[PDB]
Amino acid sequence: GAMEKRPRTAFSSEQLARLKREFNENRYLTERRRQQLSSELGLNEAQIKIWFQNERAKIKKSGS
Repeated sequence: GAMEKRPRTAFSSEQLARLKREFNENRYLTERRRQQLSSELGLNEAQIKIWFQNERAKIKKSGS
């Protein structure tokens, strides 16, 4: 069943582990950079763009 009562990312702990280390250093990406992560964890550009779009939108504090 494709229905769920909580938001949930269709990704692995092995695969979010290296994604966390690029999100912590820059909050965005460029076309030239998308293709590096896409070759190094085997995802499409659509999936990477969206992942970096919505990780911003969960984290509303960054100023102290």
